[PDB]
Amino acid sequence: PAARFQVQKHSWDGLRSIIHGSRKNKAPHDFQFVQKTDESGPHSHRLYYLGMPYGSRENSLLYSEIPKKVRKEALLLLSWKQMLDHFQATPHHGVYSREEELLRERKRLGVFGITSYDFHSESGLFLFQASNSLFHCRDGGKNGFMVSPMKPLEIKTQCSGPRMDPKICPADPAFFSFINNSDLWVANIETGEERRLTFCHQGLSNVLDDPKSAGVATFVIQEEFDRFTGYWWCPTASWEGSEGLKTLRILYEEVDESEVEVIHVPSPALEERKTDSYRYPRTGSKNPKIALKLAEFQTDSQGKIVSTQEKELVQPFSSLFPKVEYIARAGWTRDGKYAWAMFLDRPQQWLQLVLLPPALFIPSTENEEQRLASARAVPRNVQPYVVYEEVTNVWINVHDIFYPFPQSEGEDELCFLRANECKTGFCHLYKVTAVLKSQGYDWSEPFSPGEDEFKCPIKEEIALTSGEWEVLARHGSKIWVNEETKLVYFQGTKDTPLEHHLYVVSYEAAGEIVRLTTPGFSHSCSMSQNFDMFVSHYSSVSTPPCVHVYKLSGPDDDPLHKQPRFWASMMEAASCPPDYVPPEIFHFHTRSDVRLYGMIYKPHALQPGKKHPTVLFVYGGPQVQLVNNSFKGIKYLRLNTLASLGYAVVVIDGRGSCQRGLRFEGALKNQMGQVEIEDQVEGLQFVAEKYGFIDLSRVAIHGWSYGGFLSLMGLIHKPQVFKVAIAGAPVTVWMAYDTGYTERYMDVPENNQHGYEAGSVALHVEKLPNEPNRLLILHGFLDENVHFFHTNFLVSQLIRAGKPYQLQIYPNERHSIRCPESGEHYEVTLLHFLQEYLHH
Amino acid sequence: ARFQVQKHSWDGLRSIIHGSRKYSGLIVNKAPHDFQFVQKTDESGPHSHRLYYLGMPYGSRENSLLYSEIPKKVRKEALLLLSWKQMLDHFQATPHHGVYSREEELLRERKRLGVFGITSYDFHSESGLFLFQASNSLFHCRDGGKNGFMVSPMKPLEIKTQCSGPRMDPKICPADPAFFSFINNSDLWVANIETGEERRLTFCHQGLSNVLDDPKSAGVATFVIQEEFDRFTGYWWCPTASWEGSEGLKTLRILYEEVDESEVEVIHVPSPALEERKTDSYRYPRTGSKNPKIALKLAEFQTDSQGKIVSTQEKELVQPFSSLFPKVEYIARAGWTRDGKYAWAMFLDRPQQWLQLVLLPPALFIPSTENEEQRLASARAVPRNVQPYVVYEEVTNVWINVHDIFYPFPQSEGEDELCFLRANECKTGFCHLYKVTAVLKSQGYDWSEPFSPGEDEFKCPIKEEIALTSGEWEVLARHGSKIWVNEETKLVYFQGTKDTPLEHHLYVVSYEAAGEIVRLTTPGFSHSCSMSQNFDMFVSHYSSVSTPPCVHVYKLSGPDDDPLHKQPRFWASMMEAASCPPDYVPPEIFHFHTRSDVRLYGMIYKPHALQPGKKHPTVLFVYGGPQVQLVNNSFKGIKYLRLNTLASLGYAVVVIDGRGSCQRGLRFEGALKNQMGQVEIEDQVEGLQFVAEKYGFIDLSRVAIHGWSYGGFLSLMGLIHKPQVFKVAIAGAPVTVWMAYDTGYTERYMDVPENNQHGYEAGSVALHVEKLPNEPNRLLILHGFLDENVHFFHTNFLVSQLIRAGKPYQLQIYPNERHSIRCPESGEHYEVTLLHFLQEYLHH
Ligand SMILES: [Cl-]
Ligand SMILES: [Cl-]
Ligand SMILES: [Cl-]
Ligand SMILES: [Cl-]
Ligand SMILES: [Cl-]
Ligand SMILES: [Cl-]
Ligand SMILES: [Cl-]
Ligand code: NA
Ligand code: NA
Repeated sequence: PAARFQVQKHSWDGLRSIIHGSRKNKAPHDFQFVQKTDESGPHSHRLYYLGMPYGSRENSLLYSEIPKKVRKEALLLLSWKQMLDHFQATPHHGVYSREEELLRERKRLGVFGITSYDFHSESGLFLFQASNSLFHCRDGGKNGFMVSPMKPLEIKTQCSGPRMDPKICPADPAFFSFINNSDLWVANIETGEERRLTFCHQGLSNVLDDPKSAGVATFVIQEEFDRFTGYWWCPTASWEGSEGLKTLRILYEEVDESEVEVIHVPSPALEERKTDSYRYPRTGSKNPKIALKLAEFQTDSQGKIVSTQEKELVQPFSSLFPKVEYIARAGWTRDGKYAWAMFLDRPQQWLQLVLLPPALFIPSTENEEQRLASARAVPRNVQPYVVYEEVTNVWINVHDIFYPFPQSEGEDELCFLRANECKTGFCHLYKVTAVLKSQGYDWSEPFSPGEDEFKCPIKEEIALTSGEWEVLARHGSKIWVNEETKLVYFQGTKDTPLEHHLYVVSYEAAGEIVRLTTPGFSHSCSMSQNFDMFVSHYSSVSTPPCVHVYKLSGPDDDPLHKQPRFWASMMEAASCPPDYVPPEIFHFHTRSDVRLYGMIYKPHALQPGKKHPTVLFVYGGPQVQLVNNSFKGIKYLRLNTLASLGYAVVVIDGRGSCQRGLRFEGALKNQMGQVEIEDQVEGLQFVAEKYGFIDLSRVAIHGWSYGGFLSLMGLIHKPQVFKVAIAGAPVTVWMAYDTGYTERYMDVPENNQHGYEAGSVALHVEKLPNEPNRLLILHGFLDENVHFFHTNFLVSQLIRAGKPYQLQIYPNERHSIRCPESGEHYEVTLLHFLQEYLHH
Repeated sequence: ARFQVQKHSWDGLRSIIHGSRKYSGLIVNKAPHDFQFVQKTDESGPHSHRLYYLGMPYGSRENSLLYSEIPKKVRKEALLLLSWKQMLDHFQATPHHGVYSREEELLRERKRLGVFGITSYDFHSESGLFLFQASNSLFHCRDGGKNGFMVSPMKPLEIKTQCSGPRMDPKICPADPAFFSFINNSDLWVANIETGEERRLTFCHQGLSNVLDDPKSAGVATFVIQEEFDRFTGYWWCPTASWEGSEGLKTLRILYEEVDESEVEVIHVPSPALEERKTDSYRYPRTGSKNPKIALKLAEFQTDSQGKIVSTQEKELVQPFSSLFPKVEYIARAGWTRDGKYAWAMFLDRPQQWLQLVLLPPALFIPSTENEEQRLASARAVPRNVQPYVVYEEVTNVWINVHDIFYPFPQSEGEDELCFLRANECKTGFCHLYKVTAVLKSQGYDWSEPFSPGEDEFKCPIKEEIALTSGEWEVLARHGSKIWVNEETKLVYFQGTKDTPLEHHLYVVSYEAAGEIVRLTTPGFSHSCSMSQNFDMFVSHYSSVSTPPCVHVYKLSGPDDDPLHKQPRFWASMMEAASCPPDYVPPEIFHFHTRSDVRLYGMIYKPHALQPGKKHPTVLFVYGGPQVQLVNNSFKGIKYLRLNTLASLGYAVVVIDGRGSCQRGLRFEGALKNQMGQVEIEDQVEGLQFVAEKYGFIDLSRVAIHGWSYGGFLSLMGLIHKPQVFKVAIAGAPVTVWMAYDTGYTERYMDVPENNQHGYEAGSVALHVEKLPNEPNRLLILHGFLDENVHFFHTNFLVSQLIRAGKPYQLQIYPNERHSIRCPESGEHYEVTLLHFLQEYLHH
């Protein structure tokens, strides 16, 4: 038969040398296209973005000039121009305030420097956080275009502590907003006047007695709903009152975390031996009490803030919308006529999109007579409108795509584009027309509306897309709508679940879908609001990422068939290193006839007739797809390093993984751990049969977070398949994880005792090996996501069951290893564990 | 020539450890303790005494209040086993599931209490009142005195309260047992046990929502005082009543320490309810940082003839504590003279090289007030001849060990001197008893004038100082050791190491005509003794390396004209020794002289069934820090059974008491001053090499070093400084950075960081990780996650440094353990882990 390949044994310092030698940049992102309006000049656009070029040590604000003409037989590489002159945005040592540090963790930001900016195109104002403060600069508009970097200007404050989530006022760019000490503020950038708008935070010495915030996304909203803001500027000014003062409006979420459980997580300054306190809603326990409110302020001709007002719903949020647990998203119609919100129930099986006219909000007051007078003055024809409802027996994934069209005068309907997955089980674009008919309400007379009370008739609902593929509507994916040509641009998996592509379809006469991106790569695209050009950041399994600029070209009478003409490069693909070998993608059909995709890192310098020790690298949880046609060598270089030593590395996207529709991910509903391990084992056995170089007697299972959970599930349920498990930051008891994630997939513990018990690996330690050196646990001590508690509880159970274990801690790490020295130590530790204990 | 230990499966090692403990032949904490002898008052009856104590009898799961009857006569050639009687009828003292309040749990950690149930009681002999904590509350019962002696167990009576939260540190008022005191929410309270009336005396704690804005306490010993000075109370009853009110009222007095922890650094340690994922906050003074601000104050209250608490007063020193005593960092001890004429305190400076014993008359304390006019009136009224008296001062270039022995003789009226007994170590370098006479004369102070004390302010002339004991041995004066003084016979009973540093013995000497010292305990055992307050009998709790502990009652017998030569006569047993278990082989004690000619003691556990010409893998078991002696002639099998288990598998186990260890005088422990880590490893290696040469069965190529706390520190120091000597180290709860340990301990032995940068740097193993092995499987770190003494931070920081230096390590954590492993499942897992690590990695 086949010989068994033996990986070379190295000393510990030899393994350090291999890892250090193996490790012998952020592409342009967050694009703004600005048209240049001068016929004589050679540039059509300035393109603004964030990037870290090769010579730089941080992410900063950059621009490139897009030429009117390019040579056909020559590749233009655009110069990256610095907006900021010798400006360090990173604070000392890359040590952020706790507020900025935790936001960077929630957003998975690793790069130092400016990681976001707000831009007002008409004025050319840029507003961003830098150096523990707020800075601005101006380019374009009336001031003209810079040709060398400028010093940004610090915005002075009398506020104590961080100014978070800064945004420019759309209607009047003299104003911006920020959060300070859990309240919403505004300031005039020109005069330096600041004004507090909300008064939720009392500033009590005992923070636990001070549980309200305004304008803030709480922990579960940031970690599990991908929402990082709790306030939304009205895009328009209004002129109520006889004095002729200008009113500016902000919709905001007020939260009360009083009933939310408090946990303590060690702080990164280890020598201080202290914790930070978190309102951490564990599954089955209380989420924050929430409401939408309206903050208003008035300004005079000189830009002086004359007055401020908190307004609340004329009847309480909890009375109007009694089954709402979460606000997923909110915003405004472009005319400011309606605020809107996306509401979820606690089971996350029911979503409503609701219009809220500003007239439904009345001034907050302690005076009962004034409050009742305000309520009585709300016009009878003012109400919430539920313009869309999504219901499922699986779960609602929050999709970010909701595009309301402008209404005509006297028109009692709203037309909108909506991404909807629950209708067919695949996320698709629909054009929806809702009828807005006033029932007539006496808002001074309290009532208990049911769920259907404010429901709008649907006049029309047109599928713009259909089939067994997805429109991408999550984690930064969006649509772009050209109302002149009646085209919607979107990203999707129509060509293959392995590649993201840009497409265009008519929303007027839904028919042909045109693909605008190059097949054989996975694309991340940014479209000009003038629909004249777009950027694609793309890669393949074999080819490092590039960033290319395309001009949409051809007859204006045929907009659907505009050519994406390659125009210029912002970044050419790095050379594939000679010691990097891309993984190979495969697919197979399970015994139940489900198609699964996988990847295999073949042992380097592979010889026929030899079976190699194998690492099954697993994530396996919802909302992630590990296997796709994109470059893996930046994020997963360590898997190439394993293959270079003679390990085979296998990755399987089993049922529960994403980009395959709701029914595919729905397989794990209420039974997390169970179908995932069956698919991992079927995949491993398929790879062994097809490729013939897998030694099934020497398989390690390794993953982080959900992957750490499945590594332990593998050793517990399939101890004859998996010789060793290496479990990083594992979930070991689902009852210790949060509401937003755990309840979506598993229900509350009281409703799914069997599934919680079967899925909690710390309750099955009696099934873990009674042999030493089969189990290595790794965990960041500062982890605020999968708490170090999960590992501590697992260890407590291992001691009680009389089981051996190996443990490594990363004292200075949260949920991921960010420090290069700790990353190398982790990789050396893994190589050592495999060389000693995966071998017989 | 090289012995190989038999390799076992993990489950094989579990079976060996489980069998070793289940079938140990020994039982933990079976010894009765906290003895009170009461004479019986019936001439016809068969008993001379009732003996009260705490114990856990064979058919019980907890410590309760017990008694035994001491008979008037015993048969000479017959062994009386005293019947243990329950005082309390079917009473569970342990709270539900053995889960104590955070306050009681941490006090049990500071006191090293493992047993469940009643762990202490206060007793008032004249009334026969017992006062104790049980079941998250306060209970009492009465026996003897006016009530009579019970013949069967009684129900204890709960003391009702309207207080919120625990009533801690309860004490009976000595002058009037109708009254008792307790601490509630960091303030001093008193109550009438007969009427149920309660009264708050101190108003330090505001009860603010933010506890960090509420930093004052009264009557409480803070963290460093409990952990490093062995003091668990911050208040002291005046033993006498006074009648100075013009209304027929009786005044009772309590001296108390007020603390302000405002400037003390706050740290967070995880709570034992792991599932709550929370921490408790500690005012933890790290070395070099602020200790609490302290003052002695006086609480007074008046009672009427009905026992009603009529009025209370907080009084403070007429000049601030900080003005009168500007070099005082710590109050080590306090109390009163037996007549109540003076409060006294033992004061330490921050370097802990200067101790003062100071008398404070109650007239030096005036009413606390915000009214400046009333304060000045009070200060002007303090008599000119009222002052502090420094009656004794101890100064050293090493450090002051706090000795608990201070016995003031009551003064005569108009006598301007104080005679007292005092244990003093700094005078000769050995702890000895002195009879001292100080002269108490005032030249006068205007206490209304601002005060700046000179050198020798308040210092008393010493008229006489008689050494009652002397030599190169110690009177035991710490950690429970005390003297007993018979003022009728002029004899002082004490414990010491006069016969050998390997055994504690009971002795007696005259304080009148200091001369012959008589030994009352049997040589060849180490004794822990309790003397009757009538000096007619004593209890000895004793053992040897070969014989498990017993508890015996002795009668002191012979002519009343020759009290110094009263003979100890065996009377009865409270607990016979278990047999030495047959698979337990006692260690052998040896001594050797270092190359510097210092005598060191050690012990060896020989490999079981030793064959000649065989060299065995060896475990050096190490503590090596101050205040501990591992090597003495007492039974080690209850605490150190695991060392017998290692020897039964064929490991040699070596223990060395190196320089820095205790019971050898101040110079011997003083060798590690400002250089912790340095001399300790040299002595461990000299001992290991001595044992290898003398016994011939030590394989010096296969030596593991293992210890806990200071021993974990030295295990790492061994692997860093002597990597050719120590093949592997197992470091439990190690101190890895001295800058993270506390003021009381670290500054005593090492000074502050800013004064000893070189010593702190050299002694902090986490700053020398580049010297730890670049080979895997030579270092195992173990730590309790909940450790509030040696914080888990020490291990976390060591790991952080190991990662930065690219070093391998193995780690085990005990998520549910503080500084010691208390859970049997965790103890077994620890022992299995150690056996597996030695079998795989100490072998080639
Ligand atoms: Cl966060
Ligand atoms: Cl095979
Ligand atoms: Cl199996
Ligand atoms: Cl098993
Ligand atoms: Cl004797
Ligand atoms: Cl080395
Ligand atoms: Cl134990
Ligand atoms: Na999906
Ligand atoms: Na000593």
